[PDB]
Amino acid sequence: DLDALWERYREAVRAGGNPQALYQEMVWPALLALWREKPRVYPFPQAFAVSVHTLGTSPEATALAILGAGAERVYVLHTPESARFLPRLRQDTGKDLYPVEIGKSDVEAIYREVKRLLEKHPEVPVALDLTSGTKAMSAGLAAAGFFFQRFYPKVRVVAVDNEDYDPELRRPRAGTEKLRILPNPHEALAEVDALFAKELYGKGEFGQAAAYFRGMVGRTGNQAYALYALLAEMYRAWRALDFGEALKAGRKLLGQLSQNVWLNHPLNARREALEAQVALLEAVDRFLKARDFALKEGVYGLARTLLHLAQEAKEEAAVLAALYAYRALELLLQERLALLGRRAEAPGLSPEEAEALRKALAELLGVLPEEVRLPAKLGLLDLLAFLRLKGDEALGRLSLAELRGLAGALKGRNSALLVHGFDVPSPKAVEGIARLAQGLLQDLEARTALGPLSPEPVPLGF
Amino acid sequence: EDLDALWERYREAVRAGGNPQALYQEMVWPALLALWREKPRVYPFPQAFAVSVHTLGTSPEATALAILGAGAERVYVLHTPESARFLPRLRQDTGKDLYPVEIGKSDVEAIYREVKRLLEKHPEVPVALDLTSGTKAMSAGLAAAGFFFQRFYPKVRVVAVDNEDYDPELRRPRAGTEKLRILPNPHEALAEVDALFAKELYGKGEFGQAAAYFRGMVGRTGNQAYALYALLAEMYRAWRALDFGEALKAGRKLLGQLSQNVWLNHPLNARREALEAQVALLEAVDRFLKARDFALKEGVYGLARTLLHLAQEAKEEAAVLAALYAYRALELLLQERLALLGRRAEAPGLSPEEAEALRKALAELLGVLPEEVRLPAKLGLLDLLAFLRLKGDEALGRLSLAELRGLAGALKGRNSALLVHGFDVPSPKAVEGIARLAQGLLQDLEARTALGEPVPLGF
RNA sequence: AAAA
Repeated sequence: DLDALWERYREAVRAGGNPQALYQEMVWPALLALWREKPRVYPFPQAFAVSVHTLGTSPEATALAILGAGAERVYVLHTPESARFLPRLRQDTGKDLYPVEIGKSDVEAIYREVKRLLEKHPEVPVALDLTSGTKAMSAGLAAAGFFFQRFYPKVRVVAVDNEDYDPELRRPRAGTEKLRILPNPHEALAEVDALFAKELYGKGEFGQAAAYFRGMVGRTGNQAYALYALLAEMYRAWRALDFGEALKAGRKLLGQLSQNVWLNHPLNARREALEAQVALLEAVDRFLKARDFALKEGVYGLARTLLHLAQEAKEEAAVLAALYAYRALELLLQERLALLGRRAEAPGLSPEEAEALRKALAELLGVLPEEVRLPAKLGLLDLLAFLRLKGDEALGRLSLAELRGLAGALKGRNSALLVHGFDVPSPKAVEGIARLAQGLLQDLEARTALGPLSPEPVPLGF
Repeated sequence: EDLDALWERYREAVRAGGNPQALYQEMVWPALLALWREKPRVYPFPQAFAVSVHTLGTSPEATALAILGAGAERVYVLHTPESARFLPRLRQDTGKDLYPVEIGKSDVEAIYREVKRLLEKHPEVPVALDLTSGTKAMSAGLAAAGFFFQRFYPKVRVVAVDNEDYDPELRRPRAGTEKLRILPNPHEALAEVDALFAKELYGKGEFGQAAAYFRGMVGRTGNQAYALYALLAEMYRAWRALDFGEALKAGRKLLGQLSQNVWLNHPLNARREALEAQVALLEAVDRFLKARDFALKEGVYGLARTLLHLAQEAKEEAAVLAALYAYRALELLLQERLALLGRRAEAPGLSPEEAEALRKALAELLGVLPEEVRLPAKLGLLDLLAFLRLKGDEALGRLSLAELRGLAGALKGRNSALLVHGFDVPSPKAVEGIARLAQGLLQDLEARTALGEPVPLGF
């Protein structure tokens, strides 16, 4: 019917008939008629409120799309070059077209126009037709369409497909055009969203990367992102000093990674590190639960965690960095005190010891010994001077100048912004506290079943 | 060269009955191809590509131009069953080995899969995604894939053969006016994703990290709008960092920018009254921290409010942190009620009568006898509270002895408490009692200040 | 290559 008309149109062009105008006179009334009757919309017709169409110099295409989507309000992203075809378009579709002028390659302004129209019509179904117009114009429209259904699920990118295309006439064969709704590539490639999780993980926003991954197991039915979620949850908890949780998640990950099904999960190409880390968490959670400094591995893990936390907060959470480093030094020092028999909270000071400690503290804080009251618990500076006086070897290596600086720092624990007190801690002092804590940490590391490994996270492997 | 002559002759020939496709192939295409073999016309500038990737439709001369212009060593050609035919013509024109991949004429998911693949296998090299030839659905699939993977494969350039004169009747570019053009990535240019992440962090409290995203947003967008945004997140970071001078500096900078002509319509101006208020609070706190004078009720209130809100944020996860913030807020609110009485918690000039009444107060509270109670030199949290109740303090006096009983273990929670002197994540209800007491004292203090949440980002 |  139309196929006969198309064959006779080809014959007509082969007779020297000018193909633009000949097509408009001969074929186009018939094809336009069929579409005004039964718009060919491939995955059945869909109910659209607004359609947005690029317009190029084949307005018949845009006509087909406008009828096919059947929208009420119709926008036409056209170029200065294709503006001249709006009137005929309007007369064909019998629709009032809101025109918008855009460059023929202004991908960017196309895309902004789509974001504008979408926000003008947020809750209603929208057909973004990219049929007519340059590839750049369609790139704008399609980038915006495929990106914005995350936020406007009712927005559908559409095109006028054909099932037969004439390469000499550079037209579809009349009657073989249909309007194909196009799927979003973020349906069957939801897995690619992992890179966002990979990025959220790569900045250390573990809590967020974990929520992202749990979404991934919910979005694309894969359970393998659940293992990533486990790892990220582990790091969030570990950074939070929630070693109980940190371990719960890490153990769950190592159990899953044990299974035959996850033998190939990329996290396995890091298992030696992962295992080490969860063991650290084990060591800490036991030590935290035991509170005895005999568990050198747990003390090491808590000290290394605290010092890691203070290091990464050294510039943008200075008061928090101080908190972390002060607690780390107290830990390492108290472990040193357990080594030499005693425990700082109720050390048994001999009177000779109390006088030795008072003399050291005096000639460290710059007072006469008779000004010195010994507190019942050894606080941080008392512990420092006392371990020094009991011959703790690593602490011996401290010449009285860096010791004086540490004493100055140490009086800022007794009062600070987050302690019962008021002063924001000097970053010089905090770095000195952390340098001494780091030295003790390495001493301790030389002494643990763990050996070395770091809080810093294992690669996702993807 | 004047292939313009040839193009006019080719037009002359078609208008007189000639086949446009064959005639283009014999008159125009040789000459045009000659010129593009000499000097490929790449708009921004030619750029070395490891790999170019071209959708191919029934106009292989387009993908030929695109191949020549991108000059990539390794050339994929996405094609359809219906366009596979032209692969030999393309091979001849480009003199280049091709890596054809067959795809459906509307297989947007597949262009997508293919880009994911080629990019993974060539992750760290410049790759041009040319969407010239083929269907709008084909180019659209390549473009979606490109603009998306560009973030993670930053050497990727989505490119396309533009033309400065398109013969609508020949449905062809006029020969010579074509040019290969790096299309801007709109996702990048607008940094919609960096915004979405920065919004996520900003809402979730990760102010410093949102700030870094905004600062990078400036460079990706060329729009200093996001500089202001960075400043805002900057200030909130410094504020939660408890560095109120840093927060005040940044906030004032921001208010000075939002005062300017350029940023009258900046979306943060939609909440300017808030910002103004908050920056005033910043100054209040900053003045008070500089003076430690508790007549500065607005500074004391702001800093107690800051601590109480940090202890609200952290209680879910930072748990220890949440208690430290709560204790600090309570000790603060308490020192302010105490300063209202002319007394300093730090050294109470308590007369021997007050010492007796405070040992007595703590005895009755804790249930022990008064000489079990040894009064410290600095009034501790519970001691401060019992001394305010001693001294006629109305809000603290309105606390039942059983409430103070249930609270006194919580105010014993200090020390212990992993980040202080022990190993305890103090109980969420332990933190709760402190935080609600502090909330009451905070609201009371808020009344006595003439001043009487981070602000929405506006997107 | 501005309905492949």
